[PDB]
Amino acid sequence: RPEKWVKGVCRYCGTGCGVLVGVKDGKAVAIQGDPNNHNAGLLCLKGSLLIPVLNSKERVTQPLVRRHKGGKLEPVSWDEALDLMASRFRSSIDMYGPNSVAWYGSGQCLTEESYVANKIFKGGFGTNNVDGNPRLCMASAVGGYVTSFGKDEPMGTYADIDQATCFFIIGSNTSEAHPVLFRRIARRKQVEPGVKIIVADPRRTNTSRIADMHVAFRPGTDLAFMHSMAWVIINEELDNPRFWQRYVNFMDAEGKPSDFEGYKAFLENYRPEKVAEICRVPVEQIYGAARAFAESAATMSLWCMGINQRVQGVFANNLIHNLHLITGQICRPGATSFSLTGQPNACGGVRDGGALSHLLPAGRAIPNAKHRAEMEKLWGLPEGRIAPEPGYHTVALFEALGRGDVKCMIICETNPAHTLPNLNKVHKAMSHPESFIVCIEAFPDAVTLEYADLVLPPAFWCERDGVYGCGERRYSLTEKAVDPPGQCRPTVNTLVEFARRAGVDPQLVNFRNAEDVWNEWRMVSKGTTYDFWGMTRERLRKESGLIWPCPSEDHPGTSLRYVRGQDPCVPADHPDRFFFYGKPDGRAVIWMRPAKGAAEEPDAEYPLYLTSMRVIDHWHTATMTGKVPELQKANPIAFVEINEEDAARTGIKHGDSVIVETRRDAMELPARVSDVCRPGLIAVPFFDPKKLVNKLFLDATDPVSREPEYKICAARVRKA
Ligand SMILES: Nc1nc2c(c(=O)[nH]1)N[C@H]1C(S)=C(S)[C@@H](COP(=O)(O)OP(=O)(O)OC[C@H]3O[C@@H](n4cnc5c(=O)[nH]c(N)nc54)[C@H](O)[C@@H]3O)O[C@H]1N2
Ligand SMILES: Nc1nc2c(c(=O)[nH]1)N[C@H]1C(S)=C(S)[C@@H](COP(=O)(O)OP(=O)(O)OC[C@H]3O[C@@H](n4cnc5c(=O)[nH]c(N)nc54)[C@H](O)[C@@H]3O)O[C@H]1N2
Ligand code: SF4
Ligand SMILES: O=N[O-]
Ligand SMILES: [Mo]
Repeated sequence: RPEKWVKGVCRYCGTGCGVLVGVKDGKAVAIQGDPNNHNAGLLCLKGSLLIPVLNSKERVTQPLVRRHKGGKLEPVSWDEALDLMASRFRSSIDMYGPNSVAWYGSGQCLTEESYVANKIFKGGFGTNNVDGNPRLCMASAVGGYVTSFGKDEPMGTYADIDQATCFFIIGSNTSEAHPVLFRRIARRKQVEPGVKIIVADPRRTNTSRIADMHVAFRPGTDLAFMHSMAWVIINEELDNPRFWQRYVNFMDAEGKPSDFEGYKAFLENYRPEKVAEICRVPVEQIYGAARAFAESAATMSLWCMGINQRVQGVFANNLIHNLHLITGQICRPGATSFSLTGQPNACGGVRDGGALSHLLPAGRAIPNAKHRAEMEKLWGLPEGRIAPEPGYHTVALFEALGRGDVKCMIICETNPAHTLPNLNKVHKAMSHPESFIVCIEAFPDAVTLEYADLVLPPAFWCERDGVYGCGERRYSLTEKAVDPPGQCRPTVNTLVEFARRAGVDPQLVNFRNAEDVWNEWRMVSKGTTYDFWGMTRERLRKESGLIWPCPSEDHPGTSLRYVRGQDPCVPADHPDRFFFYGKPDGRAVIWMRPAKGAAEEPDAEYPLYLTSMRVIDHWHTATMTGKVPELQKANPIAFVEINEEDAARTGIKHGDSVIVETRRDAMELPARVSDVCRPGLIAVPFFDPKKLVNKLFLDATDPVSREPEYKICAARVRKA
């Protein structure tokens, strides 16, 4: 049937599988995996069933206004809408200044979209109030990498999976969250059965079903566990002194310079027999974890939300790196510290392009006077135009919306009224009578649209062109396969017309399409350690993604960052084979972080840990996966997971209707009793819009990354 195959990227997870979308007569009819991308032709079922979502008629295809708060959404023209948008933002600014205005974006936006909004607000309007949902996700992985290595992003690649002989998979349901990457790990263990897999997770998930050891520790005690692993490694003389002596520095519990002995002495508080009681695991689990890690030829750590969605999130990341730094399981094939990114483009679009409140493009920081000036030069701005202090991070943002400090917001390609924590607070805030909320949303069933005053019809996925950078440093292009339905426009063009109508200088948004913003972004990255100037449209069009740094058109891309002769940011004549160039002395850092717990720990009143999690069939709020009937049959509705032992003595049977209750709300859900949750933990999924679980969660944040702790709060269960 297809007359034509069009190269692109899977719309869903940060595995970043390349696709070929097959079209006939301007209509998509088939999809398959791109044989030349890292995924080597393969897709998971969500991926293979993207054509029904592309072809869905349940779309926002014309602009919409709500004339009054609580009113009905009515058709409006593009010009009226665009004029309503420009004048509201413009004059909010005229009245209250730049900071009364905000951008809430997404790691699902095209890099070019995020790049342009980041420039309108930070260079156009003079506010740093630009954030987005990677704050809710990767913020802790950004703090971990920066503090340990001085730069963001992994130093290795997905190819490293094919060469690890040990996998330490922690706070990660890879099976369900990163399905085609879970298959590469499983394929590795199968080509080489001597490969060891440690899954460190309070829940017993399908990821543990390929594991040699499933460590089901008490929620919040993984920092103690990983300090204990370090103790075992140094105790049994399994460290790499040649490496940590030449390439590592040590910072004690009070954050002061230290040394190996200082490290040894701090770790003495983390003896296996002590920590086993704390973690609630058998003591031999620490020794065997530690041993598999240090003793193996090449060890890869992989982690996701169980580590990051924590108030001790950045410290938890530093602890995985402490493990690689102490053993030298880094900077060589198969051995690496590898944070899993969840979204298709948290990495390229918003992390790398600094579309967060405290950051500037391509490794730059807003408090750094020199960076500001060097962005002002590159964007052709007045001096002092970029504000010196960071805008609102996401929790602070929506607190300000409620206070009325932020009066205008664009919410783009995210669903904050379903996915922000402590939703009774958030809903309150989003219903401020004097807020003007603009939503750019493809799907009319997004629960956020209920708060929207203006709704814009956006071109969806491969209805336009753009770049996604996935978790591997690979930036891949999606070309346009089909026309947008109705009056849907690409968000890049929408953002330029808005900017212009709002008096933004025409030089600032001098883009006719995404290719032009790409060429400008290529320049903003040139000479930095993200340098991807060689990644021209022409070769993104032909290659199946390039991996950065990629500094010239004859550069292949970079696999091993910080390795001499591999990474172009390491000078060929550098005295040393590694160079952790994000730190002033080229050494990476071990941090001796105090192990603590959740912001809301269980107690007599609320004796249970409660967690939230991914299920395989659904993507977040289900506005997309919910349109594929195949993906409903297994998981149509929300449920609560309960431990067998816990349920056996609370008198709860399987499929009993139970009430889950925290300090913030109470919710009725069908119970699902099994060994999946360790004794003392319950778990809810967050896809069902009729069961808004983030009503139950606290929104306490990590004080460095400002990532919320969606992963732990205290709860109790009673039969309904
Ligand atoms: N099917 C599907 N896949 C997706 C997504 C989706 O919506 N659907 N979304 C994507 C995105 S944006 C993301 S962020 C990723 C997330 O992917 P994952 O992080 O792998 O998915 P979660 O179930 O949130 O994983 C959290 C895991 O952490 C565990 N956990 C709970 N408490 C603790 C703790 O104290 N310590 C540790 N170590 N672990 C703990 C939970 O048991 C759970 O298995 O998935 C991506 N892929
Ligand atoms: N309790 C709990 N809450 C969580 C998490 C958790 O683990 N537990 N995870 C957090 C994490 S890690 C993440 S990443 C967030 C994700 O949370 P969200 O980003 O809020 O969830 P999505 O469903 O990805 O939202 C994407 C929205 O974009 C719309 N959309 C799709 N295509 C287009 C397009 O082309 N243009 C536009 N303009 N819009 C489009 C979709 O219909 C959808 O409403 O949720 C967070 N919330
Ligand atoms: S693993 Fe992720 S990127 Fe790959 S096909 Fe499945 S949902 Fe898409
Ligand atoms: O798949 N979100 O629960
Ligand atoms: Mo995420």
